[PDB]
Amino acid sequence: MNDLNTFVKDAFGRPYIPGSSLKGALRTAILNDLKEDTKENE
RNA sequence: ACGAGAACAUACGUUCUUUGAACCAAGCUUCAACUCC
Repeated sequence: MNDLNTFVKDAFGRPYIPGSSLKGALRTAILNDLKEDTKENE
């Protein structure tokens, strides 16, 4: 009923999506093939 | 009752003049605020 979480805001308080989240999502998308895509990716 | 007796190797004189510890060099790289009740 409570304990609400919060969308990411800047210091101006407008919501936005950080580019790192989309990059991590796309990293999970690209790593479908080559699951052992290693620590030292290029 | 000495090749002897006296007799300062002494006086003046800047280790000084000229000179960039400089030059080139991204605190950066890969990184989901997420997971399970």
